[PDB]
Amino acid sequence: DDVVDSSKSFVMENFSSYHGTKPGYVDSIQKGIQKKEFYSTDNKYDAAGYSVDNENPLSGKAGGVVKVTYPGLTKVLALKVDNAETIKKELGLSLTEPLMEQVGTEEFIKRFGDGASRVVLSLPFAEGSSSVEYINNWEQAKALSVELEINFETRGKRGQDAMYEYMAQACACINLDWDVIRDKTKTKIESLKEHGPIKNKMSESPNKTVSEEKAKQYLEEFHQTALEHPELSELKTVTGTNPVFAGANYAAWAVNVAQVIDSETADNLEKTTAALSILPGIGSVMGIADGAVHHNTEEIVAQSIALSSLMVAQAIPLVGELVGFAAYNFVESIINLFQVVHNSYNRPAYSPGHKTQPFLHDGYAVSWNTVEDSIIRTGFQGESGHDIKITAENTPLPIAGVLLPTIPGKLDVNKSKTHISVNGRKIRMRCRAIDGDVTFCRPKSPVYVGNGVHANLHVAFHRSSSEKIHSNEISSDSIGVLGYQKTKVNSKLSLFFEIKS
Amino acid sequence: GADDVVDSSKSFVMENFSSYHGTKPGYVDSIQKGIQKKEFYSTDNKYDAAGYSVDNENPLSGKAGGVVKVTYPGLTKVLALKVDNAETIKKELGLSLTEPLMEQVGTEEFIKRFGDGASRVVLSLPFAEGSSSVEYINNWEQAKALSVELEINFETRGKRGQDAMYEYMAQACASCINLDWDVIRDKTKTKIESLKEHGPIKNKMSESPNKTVSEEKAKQYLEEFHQTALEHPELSELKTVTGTNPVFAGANYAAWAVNVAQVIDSETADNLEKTTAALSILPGIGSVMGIADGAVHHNTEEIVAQSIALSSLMVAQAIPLVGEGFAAYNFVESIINLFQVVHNSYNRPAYSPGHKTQPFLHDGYAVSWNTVEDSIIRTGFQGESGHDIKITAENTPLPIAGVLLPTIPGKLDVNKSKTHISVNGRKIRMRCRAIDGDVTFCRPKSPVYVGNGVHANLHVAFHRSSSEKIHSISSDSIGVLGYQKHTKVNSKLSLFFEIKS
Ligand SMILES: NC(=O)c1cccnc1
Ligand SMILES: NC(=O)c1cccnc1
Repeated sequence: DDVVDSSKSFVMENFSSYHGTKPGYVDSIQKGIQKKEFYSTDNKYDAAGYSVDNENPLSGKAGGVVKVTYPGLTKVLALKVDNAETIKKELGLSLTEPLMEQVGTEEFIKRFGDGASRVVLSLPFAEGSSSVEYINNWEQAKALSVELEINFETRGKRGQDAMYEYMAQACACINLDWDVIRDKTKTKIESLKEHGPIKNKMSESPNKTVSEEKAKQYLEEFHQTALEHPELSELKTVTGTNPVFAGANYAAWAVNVAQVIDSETADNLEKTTAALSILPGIGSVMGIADGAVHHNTEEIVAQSIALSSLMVAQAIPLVGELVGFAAYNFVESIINLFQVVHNSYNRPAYSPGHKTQPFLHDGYAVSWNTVEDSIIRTGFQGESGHDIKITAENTPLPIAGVLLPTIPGKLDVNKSKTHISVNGRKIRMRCRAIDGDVTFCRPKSPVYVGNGVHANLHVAFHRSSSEKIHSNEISSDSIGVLGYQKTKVNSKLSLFFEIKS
Repeated sequence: GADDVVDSSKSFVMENFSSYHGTKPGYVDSIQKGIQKKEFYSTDNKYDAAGYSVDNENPLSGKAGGVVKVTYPGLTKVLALKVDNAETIKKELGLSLTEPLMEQVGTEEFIKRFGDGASRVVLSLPFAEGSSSVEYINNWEQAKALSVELEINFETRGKRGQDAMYEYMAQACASCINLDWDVIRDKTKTKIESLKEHGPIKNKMSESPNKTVSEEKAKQYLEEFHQTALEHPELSELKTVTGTNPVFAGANYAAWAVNVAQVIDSETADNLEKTTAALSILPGIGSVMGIADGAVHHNTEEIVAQSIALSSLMVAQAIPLVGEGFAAYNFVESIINLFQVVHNSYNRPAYSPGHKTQPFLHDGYAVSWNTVEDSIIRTGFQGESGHDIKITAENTPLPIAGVLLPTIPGKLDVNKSKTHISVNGRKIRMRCRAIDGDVTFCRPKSPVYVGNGVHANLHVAFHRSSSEKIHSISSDSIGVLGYQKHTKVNSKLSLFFEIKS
């Protein structure tokens, strides 16, 4: 009875999976799997993320990854739910005994093993992940042979560099040499601290608790002065245009750090990371904005970190409780946060306006209602409807209309089924072709969205031809929802679609 | 088959089945003599029908016809459909895939197969997303048997603009914005006349460049004009209610005023429909309407007339300073219509941010229950449930510090091992501890950041050791904590749930 996905289940000889292991168990675990649940994964880089010292999960040492292999035949049973009660129930299992202890018995292995020596349960690893998680019964797991994939400690590297440089292999991609960056950062911090112009600005410092608005002003001056050093010249150029990367934001960052780091915290890397990790504005130092990692060479990353460090040094006497943190634990900790965020951007992910990820802009939030909505099926005659959610954060903002791609016969707008519903008020639309690759639909009643007022734009397409829409044929890959008017232009809210079938 | 397109449970046979039809001006008398002609449309909701009665040539601001009640004699079958797709429906219902659906629906054959003894079949579809109304689709031939009665003629009410239509709709909600627009019109004109004579005001006017000037200089003048203007006795109340909320400050009135002058040329000024089109796509209207944070604050006839009277005066002053009479004529007429539109939205039942799948938008974050079912915590059974919350942010990396989960002794506990947060697919386990007041605090074991292109799925797992139904918890919300910002607090992102079963 179906809590079990047949199509993703199978039997396999020498079935292997991966298990991330904490420091102090790497050698130990190779001697065999001892305790039901023992977890493994088909993805060794995801395995790696489980290797960090449990006493210091944010910043601790990473242990390693092992490959575990069942000799003989192994049944991998893929499940559609992770609800043990449903599972115990739709498989005629005993609803009293645990699930995993049951999958280890011969009775269960007989009925679901298909001839295999044990069953291993399979689940989706995580939302937004295509990896797989295996749940193994402890008894059956004593059969596994264990082999070393990598020990991060034998690597001899600082912080969690070995773990992150490993994961970064998944994408062959931000693949930085953190050893190079560490040394360059150290060098630049030292060089900065000697510079005549900078030592001077420093002496212009009130060197005592001042108001936040004042410390910021000084730090903006320090930043401007420091950014003229030859060692930060590349950084001067790359931070030159984007508002996120401006001195004011470095200043706000330094001030913020100074405010939260006490002595107890300063003196411990785990506690320092915990405290830094919850601050806003880190994107300014990382050079991360608009969905891209701009600071993506060792040289530029090290410059930004050096600058930030000198600035945290300045802000401490100004707003800090600290009577060297800036050059020690602050550097070590921020390096960790760079690596966490870089790893995120390295992972396959849907961009705003793709699938059901919201597109967030000018106060609006819009999204395809479901994944299927974001798909425009082709190669048949007939209708399809596509729902887009629209709201705004606070005050009422208008929706002027919507730009829809068109192809004669293959994709026309159905003028009478296309509409926009505002808190249930159905508002028909007036659509007129422009380009002939684009139709513009305006609502026949004013549309506003805001806190408490949401809309569902329902796009209806009609296909007179059975011919498939081809690769180089669609003028755009997005639908353009137009917000308020602001040369006069409209706030542009994009939902990206895919042509399938 | 048929079960795959017809909703058996929501279908019925009814005697003297009635529905409503919105009729355009000029047809309110002619329609009462019978329904004649691809489909005839009606609805179970007479206020929704009202929305369809506006002059097609002037959709935005034209005259409203009326509403009629149409009744079939004897027995009628209402056939509720699960899909609105003609092809799917003709197929699964084994119809002629070549003829129009509604043509076939009106034949003897079809009526015998699906009418259950009724004299005809009417099709039923959800009226719209976010609405609980129903849309009826009627065959033209069969529609001939309909007797037609007047429900309301909006023209006999002989009121100005669309007042009669909107005042009728507001009856849906007996809370409810139910304004007398006749009084607002009278009060408005009366105050525009009073303000325009005032010594201090008339003065302030002659102090104006009365010529094309930059935007920053017109804004300054209008802000000044605003403050002077606000001290008039007749705008006394307005003075108090716009005192504290920054949305309502003079700066925003001037921004609005300047916006209106910039976009209204002579052609537009001379036409109400064109004026409403131009006005409807401007940002900032919440400043005039007094609408913010999910509430309509300007909800008395007096206070609305004051706000409108002020904006008009201000647009009048902005026109010589940044533009190309209209200020007291069409601008008033048009903005009145827009108030009525947004008011009607707020009167309509809708989900507030963070309820069901409506997103909660705050401090750069967007969070939402992933599906409706996630937002429900089922009760009255022992065992597990899981709850998915989408989390992202608009631009730079912003942290998620943790989550606050409501609990109940032995009725609802947090399953610590299943609860986790996945960041672009990286599954991050959580450290959860019960704190004071029946709340469990769970913080991630690796730092979490979200931003453009980085999203998370927070997966909350509850466990119930008792089968005792949960009776009327401390909170009705889950508190996702953002970045840390008197005292140190975290950004609060609330997801609201319902207890059912
Ligand atoms: N220790 C692990 O590698 C692991 C894999 C999957 C789920 N949980 C833990
Ligand atoms: N004119 C109408 O009342 C109407 C009802 C439902 C749908 N479309 C039009």
